Amino acid sequence: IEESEKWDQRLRKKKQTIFSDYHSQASKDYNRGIRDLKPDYEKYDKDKKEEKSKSRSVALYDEAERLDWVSNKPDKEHVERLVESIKKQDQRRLKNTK
RNA sequence: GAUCUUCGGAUCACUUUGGUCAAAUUGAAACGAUACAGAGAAGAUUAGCAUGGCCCCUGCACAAGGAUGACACUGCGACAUUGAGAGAAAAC
Ligand SMILES: [K+]
Ligand SMILES: [Mg+2]
Ligand SMILES: [Mg+2]
Repeated sequence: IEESEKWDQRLRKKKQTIFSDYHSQASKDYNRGIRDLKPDYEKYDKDKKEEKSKSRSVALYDEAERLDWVSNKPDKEHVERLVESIKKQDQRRLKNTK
């Protein structure tokens, strides 16, 4: 059944994936791009577990009056994958248009 | 110096310099000519009025003229891709 349920997910989206307006196109493009995302590397879990042991005050997930979220400077790999993803999307657009 | 005053002094008047810049090749403009093309509307000849502004010229002009003054008048991708097949690859 599990294989059929996987096919049920396929057919449900296949009839749901088959231009109307910009408002709906926004969400469709966004989650289509999300489908190509590969999250959850070794950075996030270490960040969650390490400074929480010495969390004297405020939480790492607290954002009511946090200040360090202004100065989040990412690493090389993340911005590299960003440029590569945007380049791939541009390639897809230019191969689709003509 | 003039006036008094009494030979102590008092009156009267009191600070310039119009500077596109020191006697003209090298800090007031704008070009002649020769050589090239060489006069708007989808055949041909040709009326014009406009639109745009780091383009102006003549004019006292918010008239009007200067070739309808001249130049300009186009053109592209917030396209989602799936619709499918095939050989591969890694995968139903
Ligand atoms: K004419
Ligand atoms: Mg005129
Ligand atoms: Mg004109």
